[PDB]
Amino acid sequence: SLAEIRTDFNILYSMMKKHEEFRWMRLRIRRMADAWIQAIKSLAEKQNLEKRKRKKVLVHLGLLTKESGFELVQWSDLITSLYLLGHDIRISASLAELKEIMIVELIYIDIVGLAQFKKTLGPSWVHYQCMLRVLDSFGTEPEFNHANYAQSKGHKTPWGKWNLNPQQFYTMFPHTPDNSFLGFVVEQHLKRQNQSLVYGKVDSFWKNKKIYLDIIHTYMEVHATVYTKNIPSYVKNHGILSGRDLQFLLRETKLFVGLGFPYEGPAPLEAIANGCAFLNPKFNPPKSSKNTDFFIGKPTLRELTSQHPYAEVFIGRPHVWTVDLNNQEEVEDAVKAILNQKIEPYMPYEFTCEGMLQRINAFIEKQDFCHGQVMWPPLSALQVKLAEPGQSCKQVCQESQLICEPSFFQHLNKDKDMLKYKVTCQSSELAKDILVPSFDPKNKHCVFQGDLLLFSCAGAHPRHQRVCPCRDFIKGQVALCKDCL
Ligand SMILES: CC(=O)N[C@H]1[C@H](O[C@@H]2[C@@H](OC[C@H]3O[C@@H](O)[C@@H](O)[C@@H](O)[C@@H]3O)O[C@H](CS)[C@@H](O)[C@@H]2O)O[C@H](CO)[C@@H](O)[C@@H]1O
Repeated sequence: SLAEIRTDFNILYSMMKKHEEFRWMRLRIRRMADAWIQAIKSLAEKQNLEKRKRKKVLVHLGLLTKESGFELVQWSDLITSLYLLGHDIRISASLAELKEIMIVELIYIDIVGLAQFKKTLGPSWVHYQCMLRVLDSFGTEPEFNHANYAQSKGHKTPWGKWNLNPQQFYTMFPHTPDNSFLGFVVEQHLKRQNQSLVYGKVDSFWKNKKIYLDIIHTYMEVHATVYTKNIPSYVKNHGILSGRDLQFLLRETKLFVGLGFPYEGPAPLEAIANGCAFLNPKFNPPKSSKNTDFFIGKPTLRELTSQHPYAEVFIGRPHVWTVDLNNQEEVEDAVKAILNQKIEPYMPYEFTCEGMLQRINAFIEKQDFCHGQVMWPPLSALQVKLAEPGQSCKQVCQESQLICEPSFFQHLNKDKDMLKYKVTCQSSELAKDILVPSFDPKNKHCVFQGDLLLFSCAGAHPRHQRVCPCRDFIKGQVALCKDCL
């Protein structure tokens, strides 16, 4: 009944072949087989992976059911990680298989599949909800997760209102510390020219970018991989390329040119992994559900400061140049600096096979939401910081090379507890608000949280200071504190 790491993928191929939609993921795993097997072996050498309980795991892809009416790289890398860790995976892609499978101990599912889960099981779905790990690309902030609080704000979300522990939501990039960062692996299939490659397979992505692209064209060739109105005539199109052929072109390319869309994708990381610089359009104002139709109705008010905020903040220069495209002299300076500077290929640790294996194994072994409030990460990692007015708990932790840990909020929510962190409450009141525990420096006063489901890393107090729980993290592995293994 103990998990045994796997080093042969034959059983995984037979599992994935039962679903036609995984055809190209089976091809991707076969390419990445050696990288996966070397990573699981390396993880078993660096950490004690013995005596782990074998878990029966449901993986329900709601987006693949025909009832949804409706991405897959994350699912495959999650399934592969579970498989290599030795767990018992039951893949579901319809209401029928979901009914049959529903002895289960972990449920990976998307929000669309979650509504199918609630309907298939009826009221006893809440009996299982602490086992849910909800793949939610753009993240869910507590303001939208708390159904009654969402109504009080007027939030119209088809995606929120689920009243889960917000750490049960698993995001595509570490942009929402209220959630868990699941991510994926950037596949690496493997002389550089004065040429750029535009990020964008759709011609409509190129509208209005002529002035922008003309600046780059002054210094480099402009290449593309497009399916042609908005494409300048000087663009050297390559057509659609296999992933392997795309990476050879990336090794030939100095600059990967972002157009502003799509947001938060894997392609910039794959460019950087092959020695490309990424020109990352900066957004003023930042784009969110409040001002961008692409984000309308998302269960979050997160603001994207650029096309790829992860690349902007967690990678940065010299690999990522975040520039407002209207600042033509700044764009000229960036393209020119990238022209002579030699950058070496860079891949963040958390987006490698071993990084994800370590991350997902820690989540499986340490994340427990079935006994009320949480005890992992350990309290030892708690580093308290006070955010300034207009600053969120996410920001005050990030600026100090830490990250907000929502499970620590419970330890900063009363008078006596605040003494340990050098904040003296002459007087205290309680509020049900995502912005508390708030501190009042100009006047003694503390406001504590009256609804524990409203603990929120996101959100900035407009007048007061926020008491913010931060934690360290293993370098290149934002999801794990140093003592979290
Ligand atoms: C795969 C993925 O990223 N899913 C996230 C989802 O992303 C949106 C989703 O929209 C699908 C479908 O949704 C219906 O409600 C209608 O609005 C349809 O018009 C729409 O096509 O998937 C597409 C990619 S196919 C993506 O572009 C959408 O943004 O968003 C939710 C909420 O943030 C997230 O939880 C899912 O993980």
